[PDB]
Amino acid sequence: KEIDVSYVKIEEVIGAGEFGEVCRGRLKAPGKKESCVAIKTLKGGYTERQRREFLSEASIMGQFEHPNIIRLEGVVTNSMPVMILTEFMENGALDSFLRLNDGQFTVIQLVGMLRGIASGMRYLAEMSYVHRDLAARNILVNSNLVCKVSDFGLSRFLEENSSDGGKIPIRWTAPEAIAFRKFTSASDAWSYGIVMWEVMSFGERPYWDMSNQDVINAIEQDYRLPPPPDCPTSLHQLMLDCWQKDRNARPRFPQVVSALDKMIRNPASLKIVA
Ligand SMILES: CS(=O)(=O)c1cccc(Nc2nccc(Nc3c(Cl)ccc4c3OCO4)n2)c1
Ligand SMILES: [Mg+2]
Ligand SMILES: [Mg+2]
Ligand SMILES: [Mg+2]
Repeated sequence: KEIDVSYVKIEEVIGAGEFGEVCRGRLKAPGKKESCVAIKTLKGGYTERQRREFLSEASIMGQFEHPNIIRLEGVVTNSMPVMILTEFMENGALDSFLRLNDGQFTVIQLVGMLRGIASGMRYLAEMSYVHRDLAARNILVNSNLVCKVSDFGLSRFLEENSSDGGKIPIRWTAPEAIAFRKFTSASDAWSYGIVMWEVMSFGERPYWDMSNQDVINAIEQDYRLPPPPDCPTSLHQLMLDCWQKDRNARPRFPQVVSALDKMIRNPASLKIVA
């Protein structure tokens, strides 16, 4: 959806993205009430391939409609700067949000966040969309603490292309996906387990100061991240289920959502901690 630039008012720069700024603004179109939007801008000094790469995130987002997937409002392409407009998520990225609020949300709140993420992924998997970069930094959070999946793009990672998407995010990535570049919804399930750990650790870095190769070797040698402080054992076990070496043994997203919904219904089960 092409958005007339006169409909857009940019209010403040709130972030930086790969190709330029991220801003908060307002969108007002004839016949509709004004709404708050995030705006990614792409200014001069870019190649056409880069412009197409930029806008591809819009194309992809525009293919989806789900309350736990960032909603596209439109694009500005017939003037400068080139812009992508989405719904505005007041609390930004989940990892930084949790770090800011370390220890200040209950287990049930955190499980609700995880459920929202899992429902977003359930939807993507149903649509045969493999995310490939599922990580707490790519989950955005609104004023009601609703979590939505962001970061959409289909570019092969640097390792998949010519000898001579960015690099594979090793700490989030399933071992078969690192080794063979086989990215499936089941490798996304591995990543989801990492996101669970991030959330229950209030945004600690997965594997602390281990090197990428240290992480690769540890996982091959049966190491798995331990339960975060005060983490319910049932959640840690769901993480371990997500981190099965055999991708076919991992829960699919409908099962993940089901598991989390049961926890929510039976919050006594979450009292058991190591
Ligand atoms: C807490 S805060 O108000 O300071 C704040 C900081 C950064 C981002 C957001 N909030 C935020 N809300 C929605 C989207 C985005 N970033 C984003 C993505 Cl991830 C992908 C595509 C597009 C985006 O903006 C438009 O096109 N960000 C809010
Ligand atoms: Mg990505
Ligand atoms: Mg990415
Ligand atoms: Mg801590």
